[PDB]
Order: sequence, then C-alpha cells, then structure tokens
Amino acid sequence: PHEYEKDGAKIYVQSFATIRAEADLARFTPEEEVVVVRMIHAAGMVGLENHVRFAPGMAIAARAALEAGAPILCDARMVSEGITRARLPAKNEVICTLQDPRVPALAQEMGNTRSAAALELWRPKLEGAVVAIGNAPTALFHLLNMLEDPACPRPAAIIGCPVGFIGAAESKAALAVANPVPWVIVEGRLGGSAITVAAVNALACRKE
Amino acid sequence: PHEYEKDGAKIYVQSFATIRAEADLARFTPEEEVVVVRMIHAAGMVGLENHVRFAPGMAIAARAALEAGAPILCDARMVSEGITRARLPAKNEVICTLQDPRVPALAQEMGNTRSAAALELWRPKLEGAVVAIGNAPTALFHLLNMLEDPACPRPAAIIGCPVGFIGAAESKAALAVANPVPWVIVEGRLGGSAITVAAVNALACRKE
Ligand SMILES: C[C@H]1C2=N[C@H]([C@H](CC(=O)O)[C@@]2(C)CCC(=O)O)[C@]2(C)N/C(=C\C3=NC(=C\C4=NC1=C(CCC(=O)O)C4(C)C)/[C@@H](CCC(=O)O)[C@]3(C)CC(=O)O)[C@@H](CCC(=O)O)[C@]2(C)CC(=O)O
Ligand SMILES: C[C@H]1C2=N[C@H]([C@H](CC(=O)O)[C@@]2(C)CCC(=O)O)[C@]2(C)N/C(=C\C3=NC(=C\C4=NC1=C(CCC(=O)O)C4(C)C)/[C@@H](CCC(=O)O)[C@]3(C)CC(=O)O)[C@@H](CCC(=O)O)[C@]2(C)CC(=O)O
Repeated sequence: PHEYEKDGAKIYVQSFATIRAEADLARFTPEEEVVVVRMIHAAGMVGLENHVRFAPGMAIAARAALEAGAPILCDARMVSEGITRARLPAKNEVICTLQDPRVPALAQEMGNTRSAAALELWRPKLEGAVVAIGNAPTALFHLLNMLEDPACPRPAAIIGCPVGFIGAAESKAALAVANPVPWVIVEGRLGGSAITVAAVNALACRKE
Repeated sequence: PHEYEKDGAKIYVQSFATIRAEADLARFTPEEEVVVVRMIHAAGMVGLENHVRFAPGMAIAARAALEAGAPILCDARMVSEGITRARLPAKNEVICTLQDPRVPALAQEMGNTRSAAALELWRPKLEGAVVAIGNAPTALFHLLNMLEDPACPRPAAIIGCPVGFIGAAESKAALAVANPVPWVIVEGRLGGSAITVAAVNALACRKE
C-alpha cells in the first residue's frame, strides 16, 4: 500500500515550517505574519505574500472584534462553511445571506448581482462585524458604496479578498484607497474563499 | 460612488474570454479545455494550466457519469457547498461525510486523519460516483489504498486536486501513476476547494 503521513496535527506544523523557511515575510508585524502564513498554507503558494497588504493595526483590531463576539459576515457559502467553529473564541455567528429567498428579486430590483444584493441583509449585523469577502468583487464594491452613507452600520474589519479577472483587483485597490475601516487584501487577481477563510481562522484563535 | 460592472452573466463571459486570450490551452481536447478554463477562473491564475493533467477520456467519462445521475463525493464542506445545484444535470446528490459524528472515533481507531476516515462512509455511494477531493492529501492517499482491494466499490472518476505543502503533490502524482479510474489532477502544491468545485461545475453542465 501507499505510505504517507497520517498525523494531521504534525502535517499542520510541518506545512507552517516549510512556509516560514521559503516565504518573504519580514515586512509583516508578528500579528500580520501569522495571518499571511495561514493564507499561504490555504493557497499552496509561497509567493502569495508579495500580494498581501494590511491597513496598520487591522490584524490586532479584527482579533479583538472576534474575541468580543463579533459576527463574521461572508459573501459566499464556501467562506461561511470553511470557517472552523472550534477555533471561534466567543460563539461567533457565521452568516451568509446569499441564499436568502428574497435575494434574486432584490438583485433584479437593484440591477446588481445576487452577491452584492445579499449584503443589504447584513445591515442588522454589520456594526462591529468582521466582513469576509472571498468571492465577489461586486460585493466588495457594493459594500464600499454602502459605507459612503454615514447612516450605514460600520464593520470592525474587512477581509477583502475576492478573486478574479474582472473587477477583483480594482475592488481591492479601491478598498485600500477608501480605507473605510481596517482592512486586508490580496492585491491583483489572486484571492478566493480558501485564502479568506484562512485569514478568519488565523485571527479567531491565538494557537496556529 | 464607485462605478463597476454589475451584470454577473457578462462578468462570466468577460472572465472566460480574458483567460482564453492569455492561457496556454492548445494541448487540451475540447472537453478538457472547458474544465481547465473554469479551474483558471476559480483560481484567478493564468499559469495554473501548466499544472493540469487528465487521464485520456476522463472529462468525457465524468460528464457522462454526472448525466447518468452519479453522486458527487466531497472531502470537505467547502467543496460540497460550492457545487452549483442549478448546474446539476440529474438531481445528483452532493455528499460530504466529514462531519458525521462517527468520524472522530473512527479516525482515532484507524490512526488516520478525520478527512481520510470519513471516506469509509463513502462505500455505499462510491460505485460510479464522481469523487471531488480538493483539500486533503490523506483522503486521496487513503482512497488509493481502498481501491487496491478488488472488493471496494469503484468510482467513475476522481478529481484529485488537494492543495498543500505536505503530501499534496505526492498524493496526486501517486493517483496518476496508479490510474485506478479516470482522473484529473493539478500537479504540485496548487489545488484546493475552488479549483475542485470549478471542475465539477464545468463537467456538470454543457453551458459555460
Ligand atoms: C463570475 C462571478 C460570479 N460568480 C457567481 C456570481 C453570481 C451572482 O452573484 O449574481 C457571479 C456571476 C458575480 C459575482 C461578482 O462578479 O461579484 C457566484 C458568486 N460564484 C460561485 C461559485 C464560484 N465562483 C468562483 C469565482 C468567481 N465567480 C465570479 C467571479 C468574478 C470575477 C471573474 O469572473 O473573473 C469569480 C470571483 C472569479 C469560484 C469560487 C472562488 C473561491 O471560492 O475561491 C466558483 C466555485 C467557480 C465556479 O462557478 O465553478 C457561486 C457561489 C455560491 C455560494 O457560495 O453560495 C455564485 C453565487 C454562483 C452560483 O452558483 O449561484
Ligand atoms: C493541515 C491539513 C488539514 N486540514 C484539516 C485536516 C483535519 C483532519 O482531516 O484531521 C488536516 C489536519 C489533515 C488533512 C490532510 O493533510 O489530509 C481540514 C481538512 N482543513 C480544513 C480547512 C482548511 N484546510 C486548508 C488547507 C489544508 N489543510 C491541510 C492541508 C494539508 C497539507 C498542508 O498542510 O500543507 C491543506 C490541504 C493545505 C484550507 C482550505 C483549502 C481549500 O479549500 O482550498 C483551510 C480553510 C485552511 C485553514 O485551516 O484555515 C477543515 C475542513 C472542514 C470541512 O470542510 O468540513 C479541516 C477538516 C479542519 C477543521 O476545521 O476541522
């Protein structure tokens, strides 16, 4: 039979050590470095770190919000379903409104995507939330427009990591320029649900 | 306010056209090419195609199995939750046994990961199934060992795309060498749930 390593806790340790031995992580603060390592781990890609950008203090602020019980608002089910419940510090609610039955008609009325329209349903949980956008550039652009209104509830942090060829790089560059609340992005086309989930999981628990 | 493209159907078309204009896709058959384009789209990474390998006839065989009602067996919830139900041709069941309450003790008894142990519960649905492994190298290695027993039910196809630094590249290279059933892999460290889901979604429906 095929022989292979079967100890999961050991595989995690070995993966993180391989990443730290290869990656270019010097510019990151200790709180940022742990997040970047987990993102590289999720992507299977040393080199991803050259694209990661944080607002100063974001990693400290997002961990404090999660420890205070902040909900995590997710643009897609792959993100909400990926968050490790066992790593959550304060029984944090993990929400995704994409599949709400009111979303298809609301998107039609708004002239926007279902991913963006679903963010309107985040309003009651948005104040102090940790936002996790790993898919949809239109959700990130729409959130920036929602936050231009002073009446809109404001999240504690935004993990803005949508992936893609159309609008993704622009949505993340616009988030960093707008600086609405503390943020982290993967500049360019890279991103996605796995990288976004890894950022949430890294910030949720102090143990790698 | 920020201006951006809001037509989702249009964004998909533009994304696929950008990928076809940049990517090195000549070696793929027409059935394989559509799968590779969707995988690049999910990853946000032209260049991913240099790592993709298919067994001859896999893309045709996997689409035929899905059209015949084959279940899709997934190593992780990010994979099962990512599959687009609307693209499924024959009310295909999408299964993930990772969270079954019997898995933690079975993994302890087997001396293996929860991801690998959960595959034992796939046995009743495995004959003719489409396997979608996007996370766990130990699930892919364990499946290869299960299939060395002639009594084991055999899937119609394996999408073997686990990501990672430890065991991932080896598990996928071992799947291609063993050639148990038709397969597709992303050679090396790259892979993951998004790429795996994109392969399933591409094979499920004839419309991109
Ligand atoms: C094409 C655009 C859009 N994708 C639709 C969305 C549907 C909608 O919201 O109306 C629309 C049409 C619009 C989203 C938007 O552009 O903001 C949505 C979000 N994608 C989903 C799955 C997939 N998307 C991926 C990447 C991208 N997709 C899009 C991109 C935009 C840029 C581009 O095309 O290059 C990028 C981001 C690349 C892969 C996942 C990536 C990951 O997890 O890492 C995967 C798996 C690829 C695949 O389709 O096979 C469903 C997520 C459902 C959920 O989680 O609840 C979805 C709601 C469609 C559906 O099934 O109904
Ligand atoms: C470290 C190893 C393992 N990961 C555990 C698994 C737990 C277990 O099965 O016992 C164990 C410990 C073992 C799996 C194995 O190696 O086969 C499992 C599968 N990972 C999960 C999430 C994550 N994994 C990722 C990648 C990898 N992880 C591992 C790798 C192995 C190689 C390496 O480390 O480089 C790679 C594959 C890189 C990212 C997702 C990647 C994606 O979707 O694209 C993300 C999000 C990273 C993160 O942890 O933040 C849960 C999936 C749960 C589910 O879907 O139901 C999990 C069951 C743990 C949990 O939360 O209980």
